[PDB]
Amino acid sequence: MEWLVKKSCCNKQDNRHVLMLCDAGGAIKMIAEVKSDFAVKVGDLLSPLQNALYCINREKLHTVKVLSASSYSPDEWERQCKVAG
Amino acid sequence: MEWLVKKSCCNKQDNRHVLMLCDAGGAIKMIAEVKSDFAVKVGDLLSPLQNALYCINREKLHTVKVLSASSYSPDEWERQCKVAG
Repeated sequence: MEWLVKKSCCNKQDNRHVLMLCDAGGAIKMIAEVKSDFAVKVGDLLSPLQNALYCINREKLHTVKVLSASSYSPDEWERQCKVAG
Repeated sequence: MEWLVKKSCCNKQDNRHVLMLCDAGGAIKMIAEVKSDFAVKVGDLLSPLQNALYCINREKLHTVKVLSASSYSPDEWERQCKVAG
Protein backbone atom coordinates (compact mmCIF):
# COMPACT_ATOMS: atom_id res chain seq x y z
CA MET A 1 0.00 0.00 0.00
CA GLU A 2 0.78 3.54 -0.76
CA TRP A 3 -0.08 6.07 1.87
CA LEU A 4 -0.87 9.68 1.63
CA VAL A 5 0.57 11.83 4.36
CA LYS A 6 -2.45 13.70 5.79
CA LYS A 7 -0.65 15.39 8.70
CA SER A 8 2.97 15.83 9.85
CA CYS A 9 4.59 16.52 13.22
CA CYS A 10 8.22 17.15 13.86
CA ASN A 11 11.28 16.50 15.98
CA LYS A 12 13.40 19.21 17.57
CA GLN A 13 16.72 17.16 17.41
CA ASP A 14 15.76 13.78 15.82
CA ASN A 15 15.42 12.57 12.17
CA ARG A 16 11.96 11.40 13.10
CA HIS A 17 8.42 12.64 12.22
CA VAL A 18 5.07 11.43 13.40
CA LEU A 19 2.70 11.16 10.49
CA MET A 20 -0.93 10.64 10.00
CA LEU A 21 -1.31 8.62 6.81
CA CYS A 22 -4.29 7.30 5.02
CA ASP A 23 -4.64 4.63 2.29
CA ALA A 24 -6.10 5.50 -1.26
CA GLY A 25 -9.60 4.79 -0.40
CA GLY A 26 -8.97 6.38 3.00
CA ALA A 27 -10.72 3.49 4.64
CA ILE A 28 -7.63 3.14 6.79
CA LYS A 29 -5.83 5.96 8.62
CA MET A 30 -2.71 5.25 10.66
CA ILE A 31 -0.35 7.17 12.80
CA ALA A 32 3.25 6.37 12.13
CA GLU A 33 6.55 7.19 13.64
CA VAL A 34 9.08 7.37 10.82
CA LYS A 35 12.68 8.22 10.29
CA SER A 36 14.08 9.83 7.13
CA ASP A 37 16.88 11.98 5.92
CA PHE A 38 14.39 13.70 3.58
CA ALA A 39 11.42 15.84 4.25
CA VAL A 40 8.01 14.43 3.93
CA LYS A 41 5.33 17.00 3.88
CA VAL A 42 1.64 16.71 3.78
CA GLY A 43 0.26 15.61 0.43
CA ASP A 44 3.26 13.33 -0.09
CA LEU A 45 2.85 9.77 -1.25
CA LEU A 46 4.80 6.97 0.48
CA SER A 47 5.18 3.83 -1.58
CA PRO A 48 6.49 0.50 -0.32
CA LEU A 49 9.98 -0.64 -1.34
CA GLN A 50 10.71 -3.34 1.19
CA ASN A 51 9.76 -4.26 4.76
CA ALA A 52 9.02 -0.91 6.44
CA LEU A 53 11.15 0.88 3.82
CA TYR A 54 9.12 3.37 1.76
CA CYS A 55 10.01 6.04 -0.70
CA ILE A 56 8.59 9.56 -0.96
CA ASN A 57 6.67 10.46 -4.15
CA ARG A 58 7.99 7.42 -5.87
CA GLU A 59 11.56 8.61 -5.56
CA LYS A 60 13.42 5.40 -4.62
CA LEU A 61 16.39 7.46 -3.49
CA HIS A 62 14.29 9.26 -0.91
CA THR A 63 13.63 6.56 1.55
CA VAL A 64 11.88 6.53 4.90
CA LYS A 65 11.92 3.86 7.67
CA VAL A 66 8.74 3.26 9.60
CA LEU A 67 9.75 2.90 13.19
CA SER A 68 6.25 2.14 14.46
CA ALA A 69 2.56 2.46 13.64
CA SER A 70 -0.90 2.43 15.10
CA SER A 71 -4.26 3.12 13.70
CA TYR A 72 -5.53 6.66 14.11
CA SER A 73 -7.39 8.12 16.98
CA PRO A 74 -7.74 11.92 17.59
CA ASP A 75 -6.23 11.46 21.10
CA GLU A 76 -3.43 9.08 20.00
CA TRP A 77 -2.28 11.71 17.58
CA GLU A 78 -1.83 14.09 20.54
CA ARG A 79 -0.43 11.29 22.68
CA GLN A 80 2.12 10.80 19.80
CA CYS A 81 2.81 14.46 18.96
CA LYS A 82 4.07 14.52 22.63
CA VAL A 83 6.78 11.76 22.37
CA ALA A 84 7.70 13.54 19.05
CA GLY A 85 8.88 17.01 20.21
CA MET B 1 26.08 -9.28 -3.88
CA GLU B 2 27.68 -6.70 -1.76
CA TRP B 3 30.35 -4.60 -3.35
CA LEU B 4 33.24 -2.80 -1.89
CA VAL B 5 33.95 0.58 -3.39
CA LYS B 6 37.63 0.40 -4.44
CA LYS B 7 37.79 3.77 -6.22
CA SER B 8 35.54 6.84 -6.59
CA CYS B 9 35.26 9.60 -9.18
CA CYS B 10 33.05 12.61 -9.01
CA ASN B 11 30.65 14.95 -10.74
CA LYS B 12 31.04 18.72 -10.88
CA GLN B 13 27.21 19.45 -11.03
CA ASP B 14 25.51 15.98 -10.97
CA ASN B 15 24.45 13.60 -8.12
CA ARG B 16 26.41 10.92 -9.91
CA HIS B 17 29.74 9.13 -9.15
CA VAL B 18 31.63 6.60 -11.17
CA LEU B 19 32.81 3.80 -8.95
CA MET B 20 35.12 0.92 -9.22
CA LEU B 21 33.63 -1.85 -7.10
CA CYS B 22 34.74 -5.33 -6.38
CA ASP B 23 32.88 -8.35 -4.93
CA ALA B 24 34.03 -10.03 -1.56
CA GLY B 25 36.31 -12.45 -3.13
CA GLY B 26 37.36 -9.73 -5.56
CA ALA B 27 37.04 -12.17 -8.39
CA ILE B 28 34.81 -9.60 -10.05
CA LYS B 29 35.55 -5.88 -10.41
CA MET B 30 33.06 -3.57 -12.09
CA ILE B 31 32.85 0.04 -13.00
CA ALA B 32 29.54 1.58 -12.16
CA GLU B 33 27.81 4.83 -12.76
CA VAL B 34 25.63 5.53 -9.74
CA LYS B 35 23.41 8.23 -8.41
CA SER B 36 22.95 9.03 -4.71
CA ASP B 37 22.07 11.82 -2.40
CA PHE B 38 24.71 10.49 0.03
CA ALA B 39 28.41 10.22 -0.22
CA VAL B 40 30.00 6.97 -0.95
CA LYS B 41 33.67 6.92 -0.33
CA VAL B 42 36.23 4.30 -0.88
CA GLY B 43 36.06 1.43 1.58
CA ASP B 44 32.27 1.66 1.64
CA LEU B 45 30.10 -1.40 1.32
CA LEU B 46 27.07 -1.35 -1.02
CA SER B 47 24.45 -3.96 -0.25
CA PRO B 48 21.50 -4.86 -2.47
CA LEU B 49 18.01 -3.74 -1.45
CA GLN B 50 16.09 -4.12 -4.66
CA ASN B 51 16.72 -4.02 -8.42
CA ALA B 52 19.68 -1.64 -8.81
CA LEU B 53 18.86 -0.05 -5.44
CA TYR B 54 21.69 -0.47 -2.92
CA CYS B 55 22.41 0.96 0.46
CA ILE B 56 25.70 2.28 1.80
CA ASN B 57 27.26 0.45 4.78
CA ARG B 58 24.06 -1.36 5.42
CA GLU B 59 22.20 1.86 6.09
CA LYS B 60 18.86 1.28 4.31
CA LEU B 61 18.14 4.99 4.47
CA HIS B 62 21.26 5.79 2.47
CA THR B 63 20.36 4.48 -0.88
CA VAL B 64 22.14 4.58 -4.22
CA LYS B 65 20.78 3.87 -7.75
CA VAL B 66 23.04 2.13 -10.20
CA LEU B 67 22.58 3.88 -13.48
CA SER B 68 24.89 1.58 -15.44
CA ALA B 69 27.73 -0.90 -15.10
CA SER B 70 30.51 -2.62 -16.95
CA SER B 71 33.27 -4.86 -15.90
CA TYR B 72 36.58 -3.17 -15.13
CA SER B 73 39.33 -2.33 -17.49
CA PRO B 74 42.14 0.18 -16.68
CA ASP B 75 41.23 2.17 -19.86
CA GLU B 76 37.43 1.99 -19.32
CA TRP B 77 37.92 3.58 -15.96
CA GLU B 78 39.55 6.56 -17.72
CA ARG B 79 37.00 6.40 -20.53
CA GLN B 80 34.36 6.65 -17.70
CA CYS B 81 36.10 9.22 -15.46
CA LYS B 82 35.72 11.44 -18.62
CA VAL B 83 31.87 11.27 -19.02
CA ALA B 84 31.86 11.81 -15.18
CA GLY B 85 33.39 15.31 -14.79
